[PDB]
Amino acid sequence: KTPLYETLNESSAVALAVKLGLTLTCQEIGDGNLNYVFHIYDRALIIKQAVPYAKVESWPLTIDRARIESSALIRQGEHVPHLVPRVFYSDTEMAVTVMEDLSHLKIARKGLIEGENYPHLSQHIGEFLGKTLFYSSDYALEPKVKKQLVKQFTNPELCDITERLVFTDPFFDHDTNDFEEELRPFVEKLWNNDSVKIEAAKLKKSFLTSAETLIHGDLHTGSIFASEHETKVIDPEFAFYGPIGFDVGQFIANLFLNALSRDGADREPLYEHVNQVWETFEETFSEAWQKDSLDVYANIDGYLTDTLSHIFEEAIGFAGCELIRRTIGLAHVADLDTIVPFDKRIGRKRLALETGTAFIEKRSEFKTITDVIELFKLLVK
Amino acid sequence: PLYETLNESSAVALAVKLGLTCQEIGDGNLNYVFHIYRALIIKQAVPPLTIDRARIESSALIRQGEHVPHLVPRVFYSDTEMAVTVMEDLSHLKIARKGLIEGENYPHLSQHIGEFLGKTLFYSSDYALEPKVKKQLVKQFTNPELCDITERLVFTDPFFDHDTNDFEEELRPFVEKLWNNDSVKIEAAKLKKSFLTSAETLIHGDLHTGSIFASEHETKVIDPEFAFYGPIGFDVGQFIANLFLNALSRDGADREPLYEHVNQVWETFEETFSEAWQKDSLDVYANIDGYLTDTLSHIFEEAIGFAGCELIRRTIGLAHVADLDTIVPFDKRIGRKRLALETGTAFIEKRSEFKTITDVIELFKLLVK
Ligand SMILES: Nc1ncnc2c1ncn2[C@@H]1O[C@H](COP(=O)(O)OP(=O)(O)CP(=O)(O)O)[C@@H](O)[C@H]1O
Ligand SMILES: Nc1ncnc2c1ncn2[C@@H]1O[C@H](COP(=O)(O)OP(=O)(O)CP(=O)(O)O)[C@@H](O)[C@H]1O
Ligand SMILES: [Mg+2]
Ligand SMILES: [Mg+2]
Repeated sequence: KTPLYETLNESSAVALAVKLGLTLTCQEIGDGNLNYVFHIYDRALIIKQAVPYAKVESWPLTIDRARIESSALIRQGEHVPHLVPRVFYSDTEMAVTVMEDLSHLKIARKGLIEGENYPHLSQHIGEFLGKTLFYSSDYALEPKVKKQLVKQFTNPELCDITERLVFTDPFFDHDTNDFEEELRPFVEKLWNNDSVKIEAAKLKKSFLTSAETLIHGDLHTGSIFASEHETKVIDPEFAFYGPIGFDVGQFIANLFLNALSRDGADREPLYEHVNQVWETFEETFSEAWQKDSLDVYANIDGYLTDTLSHIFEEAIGFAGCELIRRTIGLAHVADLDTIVPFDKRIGRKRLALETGTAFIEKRSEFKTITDVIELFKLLVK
Repeated sequence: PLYETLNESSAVALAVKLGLTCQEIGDGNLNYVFHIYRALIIKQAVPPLTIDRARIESSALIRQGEHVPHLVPRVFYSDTEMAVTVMEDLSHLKIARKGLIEGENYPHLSQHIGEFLGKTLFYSSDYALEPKVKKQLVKQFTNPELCDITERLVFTDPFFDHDTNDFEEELRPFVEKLWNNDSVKIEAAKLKKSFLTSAETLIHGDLHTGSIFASEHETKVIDPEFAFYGPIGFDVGQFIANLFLNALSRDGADREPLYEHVNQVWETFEETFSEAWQKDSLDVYANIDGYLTDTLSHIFEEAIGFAGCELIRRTIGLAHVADLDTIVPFDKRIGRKRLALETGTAFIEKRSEFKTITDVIELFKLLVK
C-alpha cells in the first residue's frame, strides 16, 4: 500500500466532510503554523490536520501527535463530554481530527486579558481536572489495563518539548530562552541559585518517571474555550502518562500569570479562580476516589488525604516552573508580553520569576491553596 | 503456531541446530531448564502465566550483560515464539539462599550484588539515557502479568485477610495486629503506588537470594523474568530484606556476616551509582551539589520501605522463604517469624527516619535481640 497522507486545503476539507457523510463554505482559521484548522459551515464542523515539518515554530515534529490528540479527546469525552469538544471522526495516517465547532466561544486567555471574568471557569476546569486525572489512574483502572494505556499514550517528541522548555532551559543559559536585557540581572540570579535548580531537577525527574495518570500536558488558558456559562478544554496533543499534579499546576500558574497582567482589585477574580479550581479539583477527585476506587487501601483513613497533599505539593512546584518558563523561555504568554508601559512589563516579569521560584522552593510548606494565594499577593504587592 | 514444548531430545536437537547428554534440572513447574554437556543451559517457559516472560527474561539478561557481563550468565540465543533462552552453564555454583542456610558466608556476595545494583539501575535510567530512548525501553519491558503477581503478593495480600496468605495459626495474633494497623497500611499503599507508577529504571524485579548463584569468588544474578520499569529502590530493598531473613534463621554471632553484607551492599550500591552518575549522566543538573545526595536519600528511603514489605510478604504470604520455614524447633520458628513481621513493619514506618545503613542494621539488631 501507498502512503495515504495528503495535506488538506479548503476544498479537500469540504470533500472529506462530505465523503464521511457529516452547499458548504470553508475557511482555514488556525492560530499557529503546525496545524490547519478548517471551519466548515452549513450546522458547522471543525477539521484539524497536522502539518509535517517540510510544509510548516517549528520545532521539528512528526504528525503522530494527531493520533495522541484525537485519542485523548475521545477518552476525555467518555468522562466529561460537556467539557471537551465532541469528536466525530479521526484518522492517524491523514493526521486529522473532525470535531465540534466551538466558534461561539472565546479562547480563555484572550477573554481574561480583555477583562472577562468567566465566573464558572474554575468550577468547570476543577471538574475536568478531578475526573480526567482520577479515571485514568491506577486508582480507577486495573493495573494491566492502565499499563496498556501507558504504551498507547507514550509521547516522546512532545514530552521532549516540555522536558526542555518547562523543566530545563529557563534554569540555564540555553539557546531557547527569550527575555529582555532589562531582566538579565534577575535571570542570572535564577541561574546561580543551586537550591532552586535542585528542586526543578526533582520536579523534572517526576515528570520523566511518575506515570500516574493520563494528563493533558499543556493545560494553559490559551488551550480552553470559554463563555460566561460554558468551558471546553482543547488540544490534548501533549497527553501521556505523567504526574497528577502537572495539569493542575500549569492551569493554576496561568491564572496567576493573568493576575500579574492586571492591577489592584481587578486581580481578585483570578485569585478566586485559583482557590476554586483547587477546591473543586480536590472535591471532584475525592468523590471519584470514594465511589470508584478499585484499591483495597482506598478507604483507610488518611490515605486519600496524604495522596492529595502530594498532588498539591507537586502541583505548586509545577506551577512555579510554568511561571518561570512562560516569562523567560521560548514560549511566552500574551498576559505578560502585552503589559504596558515597558518598565511595568519588566517589573511584572521580575515578579513572575520571584513568585515561580518561591513556589518551587516552598511547595512542601503550604498547607492549603489559600496559603499559596496569600504568599503570592504579598510577593506581588 | 511455532511454539513446541521441548524434551531432553529436542533440547539437544535445538543446541545442534543452532551450531553451539541432557538432563532437565528445573527447580519449579513453570519452566524447563535443560543442561547439555563444554556445557549449555536451555531454559524454556511452559504454558496462570503467559510465556511472554521468556522474552522479558532474555532481553533483561542481555541488557544486564552490556554493563555487568561478569555478574550475569552470558546469553547465546533467545527466541520469543519458542519462549527459550540459551545461556551459560553455571552448574559449578550454588544458589546463594541454599549456601547461606548451610552456613556459607560468601565474602564477596555484597560487593558483587552492590556493583550489579549500582550499574544495572543507573544505566537504564533517565540519568544515563536520552528520554526518548528510555521511553521506548519502558514499552519494550512492560510486564503486566508478572507485575500483577508482585503488586498482589508483595504489596497487598499480606496486609489484609486475603486468600493467598499462608501462615501458622500461632502467628495469627501478630498477623491481626498488622491488619489492624492503619498507619502502616497507608505507608504500604504509598510504596505500592510507587511500584505501580514510578518508571525510573529497568529493574530485575525479584532479586532475592534464591535468584543468585554463588561461590566464594563468583556471583551471578539470574532469572530477571519480573523485569520492568519500576522504582530504583526496589531491587535494593528486596535483596537487603533477604539478607535480613537469613540473619533471622541464624543465631548470635553467626548473624554477623549477613549484617556485614547488608552494610556492604548499600555502601557498594551507593558508591557504584555515584561513580556512574559522575561519569555518565546526561543531565545538566547532575553536577549541582546536593542533587545526587538527595537522589540517594530518596532511593535509600524507598529501598528500606520495600525491604519491609519483603520481610512481611515472605513470612505470612503465599511465597515463603526456606530460611524461615526450616527453622527448628516450631516454637522458635514462630518467634523468628513474629520478628520478621515486626522488623518489616518498623522498616516501612520508619523508612524516612534512617540516616545511614548502619541505623537500619542497628535498629534490626535491637529488635531481634
Ligand atoms: N473546535 C474548535 N472550534 C472553533 N474554533 C476552533 C476549534 N479548534 C480550534 N479552533 C480555532 O483554531 C485555533 C487553533 O486551535 P489549536 O489550539 O487546536 O491549534 P494549535 O494546536 O495549532 C495551537 P498550539 O501550537 O499552540 O498548540 C484556536 O485558538 C481557535 O481560534
Ligand atoms: N544458567 C544456569 N546454569 C546452571 N543451572 C541453572 C542455570 N539456570 C538455571 N539453573 C538450574 O535450574 C533451577 C531453576 O532455574 P530458575 O530459577 O532460572 O528457574 P525458574 O524461573 O523456573 C524458577 P521460579 O519459578 O522460582 O522463578 C536453578 O535453581 C538451577 O538449579
Ligand atoms: Mg497544538
Ligand atoms: Mg522464574
